[PDB]
Amino acid sequence: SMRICIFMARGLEGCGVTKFSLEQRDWFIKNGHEVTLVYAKDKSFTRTSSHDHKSFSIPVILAKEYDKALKLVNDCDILIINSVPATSVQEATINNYKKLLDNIKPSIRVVVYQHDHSVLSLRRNLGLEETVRRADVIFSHSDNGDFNKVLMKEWYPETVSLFDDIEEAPTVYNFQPPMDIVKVRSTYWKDVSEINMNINRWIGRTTTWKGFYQMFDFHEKFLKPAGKSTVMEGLERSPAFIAIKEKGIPYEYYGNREIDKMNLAPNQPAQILDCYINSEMLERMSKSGFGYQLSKLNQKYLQRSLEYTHLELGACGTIPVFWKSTGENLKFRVDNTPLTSHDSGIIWFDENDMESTFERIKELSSDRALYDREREKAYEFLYQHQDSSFCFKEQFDIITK
Ligand SMILES: O=c1ccn([C@@H]2O[C@H](COP(=O)(O)OP(=O)(O)O)[C@@H](O)[C@H]2O)c(=O)[nH]1
Ligand SMILES: [Cl-]
Repeated sequence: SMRICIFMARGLEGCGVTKFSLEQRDWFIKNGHEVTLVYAKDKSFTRTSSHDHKSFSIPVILAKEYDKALKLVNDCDILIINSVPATSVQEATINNYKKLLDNIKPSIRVVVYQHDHSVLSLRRNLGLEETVRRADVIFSHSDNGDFNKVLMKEWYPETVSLFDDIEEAPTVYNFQPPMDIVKVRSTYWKDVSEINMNINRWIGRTTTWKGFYQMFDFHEKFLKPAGKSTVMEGLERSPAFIAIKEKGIPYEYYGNREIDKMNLAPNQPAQILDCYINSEMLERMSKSGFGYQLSKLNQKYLQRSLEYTHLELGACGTIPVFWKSTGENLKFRVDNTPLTSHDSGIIWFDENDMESTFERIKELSSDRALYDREREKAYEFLYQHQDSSFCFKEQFDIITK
């Protein structure tokens, strides 16, 4: 048994990094290790309450509580850094973060996980290079991602000066963001009779690669005309969101305090929720006929990692509807074959044949027995692919190598 310190130096954002950090903590504790979850409070975020953590998470102001921060990070055997300060923090924040890295006990094994994809996101970081150089173990979502192919080669140039050193780049291991899929099912799974087959619920946030435009399109072309309802949760307001109205796309927007105002009846525009509490969404999703996760990252960013919203759909008992090309570009953890090559119960949304996609949805909607068989397959498939029991063990073995 060891002491683990999970550190989110960017702060607790409430999305995938936070989710990963919490699932990571759960796995370590479940496996007999001691864990402290620490996050920089210097920068605040909108979804800090999306996940349950307040009863154990340890906030620290890097710019003003360096001593506190240092004592925390040096009180472990393994330090896991899941995020670094954002480009908008004050000098004291980033300066003290860099000082932390330099003063971490040399004997402590520092593990760095790069949870983001595009360079756009990656460059919005401060001190990532210094973090990578101190790391004893580095993880990324793809061998061909921007982190591996752009930043790493930039920090470790394949062409040195003259009086410097060649310094080979450190090894970067692939990883999948795990979730205790069994735990979610044991808490939210509903009997098929409790599910409203006419509800189509998309979950994510306002970033175009999450595929929200495709959901609006699918609602307009097939779901709305068929008398079905569409709900989209997690779309925060921002310049990207403003583009929706500018394009003339109809929708009704709500906050949690007005969720009871959502019109879930036929012939309505997409109903949008600005932000969601994870547990509340899982409850709503478990009673929804079909869940949608239409992320469409470029192939370079895809290896084996599905996202948490992908896993949540299968885990809570709805029928998962995923972006076809993503399934084609991802490989099954078990045998390394495309996710689409399996009879998984997952409906692979095809933008080039949405008619076929909706036909399958109507088929499952009309036969509760079939519906049940299909989601049991999806649950098992996703469990085999990315449950914490498998993935965190794989990562633990790599970390302790
Ligand atoms: O308003 C929101 C938006 C997202 N999430 C959760 O935050 C995580 C997001 O991780 P994912 O890997 O799906 O994508 P990311 O946000 O990290 O790119 C998932 O557990 C979502 O259910 C949430 O609880 N509330
Ligand atoms: Cl996050």
